[PDB]
Amino acid sequence: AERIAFIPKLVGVGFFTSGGNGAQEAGKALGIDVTYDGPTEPSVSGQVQLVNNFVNQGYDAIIVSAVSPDGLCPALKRAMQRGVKILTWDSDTKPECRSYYINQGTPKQLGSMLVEMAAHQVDKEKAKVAFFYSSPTVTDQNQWVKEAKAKISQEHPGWEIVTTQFGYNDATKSLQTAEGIIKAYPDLDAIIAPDANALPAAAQAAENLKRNNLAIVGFSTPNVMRPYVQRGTVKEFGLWDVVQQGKISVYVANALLKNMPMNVGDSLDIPGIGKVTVSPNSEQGYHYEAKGNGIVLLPERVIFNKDNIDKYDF
Repeated sequence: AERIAFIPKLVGVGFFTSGGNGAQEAGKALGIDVTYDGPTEPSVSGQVQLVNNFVNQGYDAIIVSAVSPDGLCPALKRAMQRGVKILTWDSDTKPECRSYYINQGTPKQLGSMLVEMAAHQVDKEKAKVAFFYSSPTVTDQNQWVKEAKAKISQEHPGWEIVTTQFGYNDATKSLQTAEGIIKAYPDLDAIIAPDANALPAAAQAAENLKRNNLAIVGFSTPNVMRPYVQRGTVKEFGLWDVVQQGKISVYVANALLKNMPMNVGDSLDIPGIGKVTVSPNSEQGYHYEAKGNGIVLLPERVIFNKDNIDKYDF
């Protein structure tokens, strides 16, 4: 009867495949056919054509992880203007281009995870720390880093951030930068890397240089990190349950399809997950006041270590 599209930044990558799995199973449980499709490469045009096609075929809702905050807006507004329910997950668009953003966590939440992981490992009052991520321009990562650095200055005043460098979402560049950091700061206490490429790069660099006991924390995926965790190079790192994220998105979309829109403050109880609530867009750095528009945060994120890392496959 009703159809939903779940679009990732690209297919063929665990994180997105699993998000799609959570979405599709949620659809089956709700009696709504969910189509999973994305471009072979992360690009605006690759996602836009898919959005336009789903709208043209008469899909009832589209859930997407935006490659660009503005790039999909024209297509998404057209969709909403035609009656299609639009939601975002993982990466959000400008608030006016969707109804709800199924968000893994606010900048303060994610920034806190980074510092809490580092503090768990660091054993010196005057610890030397290095930040290592994508770029000084990437919006989301910089929001997390701004929050992390603030938390460090406020709660761990003895620490010193000795350097902040970037890997530019490039495996080769990331490894090179990581080794440079490790070679230049032999007494470094920790590397905080809130980037999927930067984290594995830092661990690989430590192993390449035979550097021991360096605290290496950040954000990345289970399958990529497992080898480093098994060797002891990385004790902990964070992210979230992408399967549950996909699942939640379909449940929120279902609420809209069932004419039970939720305004900031309203809640929805999802089986196996619990209750989710709509919170203000302002918490993400971009205020936007409108009915049936807001953010739905995951009840929790995940800290992976040797004990629970095998429970996830992406």
